[PDB]
Amino acid sequence: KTVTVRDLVVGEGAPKIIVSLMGKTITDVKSEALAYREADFDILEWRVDHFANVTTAESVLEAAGAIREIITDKPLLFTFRSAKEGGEQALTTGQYIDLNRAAVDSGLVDMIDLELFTGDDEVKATVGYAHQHNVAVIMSNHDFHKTPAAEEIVQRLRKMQELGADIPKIAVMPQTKADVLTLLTATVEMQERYADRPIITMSMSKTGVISRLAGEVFGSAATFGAVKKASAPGQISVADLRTVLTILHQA
Amino acid sequence: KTVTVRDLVVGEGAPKIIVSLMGKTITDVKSEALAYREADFDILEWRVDHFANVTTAESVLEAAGAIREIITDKPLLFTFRSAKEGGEQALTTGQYIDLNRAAVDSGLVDMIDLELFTGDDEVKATVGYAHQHNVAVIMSNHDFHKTPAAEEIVQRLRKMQELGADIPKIAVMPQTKADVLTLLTATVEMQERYADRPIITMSMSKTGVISRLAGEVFGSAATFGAVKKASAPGQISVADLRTVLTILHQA
Ligand SMILES: O=C(O)[C@]1(O)C[C@@H](O)[C@@H](O)[C@H](O)C1
Ligand SMILES: O=C(O)[C@]1(O)C[C@@H](O)[C@@H](O)[C@H](O)C1
Ligand code: NI
Ligand code: NI
Ligand code: NI
Ligand code: NI
Ligand code: NI
Ligand code: NI
Repeated sequence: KTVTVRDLVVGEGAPKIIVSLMGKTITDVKSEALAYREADFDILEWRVDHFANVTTAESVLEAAGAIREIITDKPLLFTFRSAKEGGEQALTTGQYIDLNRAAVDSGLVDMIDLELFTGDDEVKATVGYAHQHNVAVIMSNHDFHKTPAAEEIVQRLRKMQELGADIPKIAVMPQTKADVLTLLTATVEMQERYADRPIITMSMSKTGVISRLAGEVFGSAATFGAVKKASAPGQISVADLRTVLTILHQA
Repeated sequence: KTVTVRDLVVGEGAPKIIVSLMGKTITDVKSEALAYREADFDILEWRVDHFANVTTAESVLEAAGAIREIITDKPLLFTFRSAKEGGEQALTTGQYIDLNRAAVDSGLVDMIDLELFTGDDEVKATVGYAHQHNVAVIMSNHDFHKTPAAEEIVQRLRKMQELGADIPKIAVMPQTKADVLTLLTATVEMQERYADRPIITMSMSKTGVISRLAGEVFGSAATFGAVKKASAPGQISVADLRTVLTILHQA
């Protein structure tokens, strides 16, 4: 039903706020962590794919340690988003799995993101590896250009559950207003008929913004907001996001 | 596809906020108007079915006059919601039509609400009469038991346009979460396929609250908020409503 990471219970109450941190170097990461330190969010996602030379595990881990030193009371989600799913760089399957297992081993991260389309064998063994070390797994899938049919969105979320994800996650891009409703339809069907754990769903862009606010009623356990003044289309600031989620929760 | 009521342009920018004033006597009506001066909304709906002496035209017009003396800078919408459609009192078709014609004649109201299923002939004649006096017509339909199929909702909104409504309006009750999406789908399809003027849609109760907040993206031009108490299930406090509409508008 719920997933507890530290003191945070995902799948209960108002949806949780995730913010993404991007830095190319340890200095960039430190600067961002310091700017994020006082902001009101629940989970810090480190977008590792923006970091240079990720194949040097030690550099990555030094940066993870730096984040933990600065942001000490928020769960840390380690996410290498591959270029094929909108990320900044690509790694071989072996390198990607090695990177994630190194994060797990470090004891510095509370959760890792694993992409559904990495491959069943590798994904499932790494979920097992993360669990042995008390690290939670968000399994993810993204389509930055379009919205698949509701039935296919549900299928992907169900597959993530079958592969052992603690929290299935899907983000899709609407081309029309109807696509936003398609994503919400999939969220409702999944949460009502198949889900046995928290799920995260979102429809990107300004058009899909309602998907970031309607999680409590339709079934999304978390959403993403921005800390920076200058954000992107559909990225509500964390203070405003907290304001709206609280209004809906207390209504 | 816009309607101008005083300086307010409905169908443009963020959705407009309507609040309902409910008072039994002229004394209650004046007291509520005073309180409502301290709320932030765009259109004042007077729910005439809450008024006790509705069959005495002179009392009704005195009450309307009192509202106008207190709330001078907001368009006034005259609405007798029939018991049949979720209101507080029932009237014969003739009494209902004459009440609205009396409101039109007074020169005190900017808009009247006419229920779609009152009867085609009566509705068409009353719309013509309103227009002769430069009074706008919100044509309405309510289902407090269920959410008809999306196509039926669309056909009712289309019919309202055919009968000459300035702003078609429909409120339905969800029995499930998917029903909320059905209402939003009908809003989009009406907007895409047939709307040549603003429309107002809402899924009632707490379950449908998101429908009252997402009008800018899906096509609803106005939304109802509560000042002290709700005039229908699902309305949230007017200050919180404006806050959410603004955050979404800037997203
Ligand atoms: O990383 C994702 O899954 C995001 O959905 C990508 C993009 O949509 C951002 O605007 C979101 O804040 C987060
Ligand atoms: O907000 C609603 O659901 C309403 O039912 C909408 C409209 O019918 C108004 O006349 C009511 O006072 C409230
Ligand atoms: Ni609470
Ligand atoms: Ni170990
Ligand atoms: Ni396990
Ligand atoms: Ni593509
Ligand atoms: Ni604006
Ligand atoms: Ni006249």
